Amino acid sequence: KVFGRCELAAAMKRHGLDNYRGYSLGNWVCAAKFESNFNTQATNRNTDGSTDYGILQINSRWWCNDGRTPGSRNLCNIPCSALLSSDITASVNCAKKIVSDGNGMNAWVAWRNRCKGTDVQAWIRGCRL
Ligand code: NA
Repeated sequence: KVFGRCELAAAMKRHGLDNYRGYSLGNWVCAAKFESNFNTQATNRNTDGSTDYGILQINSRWWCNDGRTPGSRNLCNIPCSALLSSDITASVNCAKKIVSDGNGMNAWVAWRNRCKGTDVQAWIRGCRL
């Protein structure tokens, strides 16, 4: 599913992401925009053989199992296919673990390169929240 911006904001808010680990909602919406364009089914292959899955592009080397990433971990206890669902629950639950891993939202490269230090409140302006 391809979310609209304020639709995703609302979904994220309901699943407890606003101000999780001190990151406001706009940070997550911004991260999702530039990681996936709000497209739950997004996948991307990396040079190391891993793949990123879903609306926040969560990586199979550490968080999910794709059966094709040697020697990898599955820190979130989920098939990487669970990350492509129109229901964002497994993505949001796994995201919460990742942001806790010590580097905060810097794990999402597009957050660091395109959202961090910007007025990310823009991303939820207009939204009935
Ligand atoms: Na894995």
